[PDB]
Amino acid sequence: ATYLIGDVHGCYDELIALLHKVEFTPGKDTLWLTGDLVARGPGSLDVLRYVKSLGDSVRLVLGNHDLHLLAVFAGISRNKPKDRLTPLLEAPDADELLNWLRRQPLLQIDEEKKLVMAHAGITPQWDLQTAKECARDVEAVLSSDSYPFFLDAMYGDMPNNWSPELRGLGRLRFITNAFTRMRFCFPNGQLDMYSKESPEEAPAPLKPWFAIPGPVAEEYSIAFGHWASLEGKGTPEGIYALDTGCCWGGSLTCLRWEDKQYFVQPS
Amino acid sequence: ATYLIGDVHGCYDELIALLHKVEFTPGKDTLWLTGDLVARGPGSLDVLRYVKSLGDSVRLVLGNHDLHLLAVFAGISRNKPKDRLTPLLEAPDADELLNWLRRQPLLQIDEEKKLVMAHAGITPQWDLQTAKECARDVEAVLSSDSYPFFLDAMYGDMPNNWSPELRGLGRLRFITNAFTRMRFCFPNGQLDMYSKESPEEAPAPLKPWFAIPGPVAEEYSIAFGHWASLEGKGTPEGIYALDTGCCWGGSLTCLRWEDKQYFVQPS
Ligand SMILES: [Mn+2]
Ligand SMILES: [Mn+2]
Ligand SMILES: [Mn+2]
Ligand SMILES: [Mn+2]
Repeated sequence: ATYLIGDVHGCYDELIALLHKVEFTPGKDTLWLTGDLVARGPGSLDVLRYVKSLGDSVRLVLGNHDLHLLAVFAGISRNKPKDRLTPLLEAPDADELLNWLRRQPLLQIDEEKKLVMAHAGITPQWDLQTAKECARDVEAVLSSDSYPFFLDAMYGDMPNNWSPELRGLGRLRFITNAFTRMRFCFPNGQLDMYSKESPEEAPAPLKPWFAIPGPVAEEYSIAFGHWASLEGKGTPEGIYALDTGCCWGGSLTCLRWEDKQYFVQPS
Repeated sequence: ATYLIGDVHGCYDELIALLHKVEFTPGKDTLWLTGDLVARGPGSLDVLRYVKSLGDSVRLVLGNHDLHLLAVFAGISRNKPKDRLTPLLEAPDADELLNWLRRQPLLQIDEEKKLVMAHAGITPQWDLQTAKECARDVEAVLSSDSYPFFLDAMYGDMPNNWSPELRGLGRLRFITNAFTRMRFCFPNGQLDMYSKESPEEAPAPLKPWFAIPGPVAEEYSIAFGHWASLEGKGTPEGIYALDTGCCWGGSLTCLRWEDKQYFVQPS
């Protein structure tokens, strides 16, 4: 009755296959999506269409490729035709779908399941309180008339440490990086924005973020998925890596929460 | 014989393998290298040591990563763990190596072979004479005691039109970007610093620099290799894309000039 899927990437067929396999019913059931919905992969259009028709029985979280799509939709970036976003960008429907997308959250918290989902996870460097305020802030900009201006501003790499003093372009850059593109941390809670590899191929000082004990990880389960490289692997208890790289010829993974049962759809 | 090899990203093994395969002999042969000796692969240190030892038998042009390396060495830019430069930087002969690196050219001309090498190529906006001057001008800076000020200055993505009017900070950045970061242009030889994907799967007006008729290409053969996603293919007669992305899953490519024969070393 509660399912958390992981990076769909325009894999509409696979999504609906999994959803049918568990007999998902919008009435009784609820879907958490890790949210790299629209990438490398054919039916990005159908995914967005479907997901949006779920309404309240979907709890989405925005990811790097979702943000990128919005960037191209608003002319901040160029479409890379190999993303296969064109069908969706092309039409009748685009404004409807994309205005909806931008209004979607970056954080999802369920107090009773003691569960937290973000796309990349939660930096050791911040507590839930901070994570909550940072999600609200970026969400506010994304939901605004001036969203194209954020998207453009969001693009940097070079505040690496959270540091409550932080403000302006630096502050939002960091938060966007923490939520939507985080994998490796330096031994302290820093951010590496360049290596995308299985934990034990990573160069010298880089540990995976979840391997650095943090305040949220000691009261809450974390679910996430954008780190395809690690294949939902050597994560400690309470940490669920749902991105098993469906679009890369890997697989789409569903987890039934209440009984912690895994279901798997190949490509 | 004359050999020309593309980006040797710290892939020493492959380089020696490929050089044995042609029985490269520093006595009677000469090696042209494309730049980016030092990026992602495991053995930048050995790559640097070897090529330096070739003296006049080697014929180098600096790439973006060699400059970045320089920048890290001078404490101008932060070191990226992914680059794997530590063994090089920590080496007892680090100073000798890098101080030699600074000294290397950005442009190589041979009149008898009618051949011209630069890391990314030659702007359609440059005639040979200008390309010569700009190369000389940056080399003099790199060569000098005050080179870390330059390395700090190269940073912008733009002035992106050449103009003899250009002076100071703006002049050095353009020419640096033209030699070492160029890929796409506008119908009038203007530099795009943002699309790093292949010509076939790209945005509109932007045509690969070499697609646009220029004074040098009309009179000279051009060898380069920065454009890795170019995958070596789709070039006009007279232009030679040697970067096949060795540190990636790609391969190291060697061209003998007398012969226009290719020898390829997988990674
Ligand atoms: Mn992602
Ligand atoms: Mn993804
Ligand atoms: Mn390179
Ligand atoms: Mn390069």
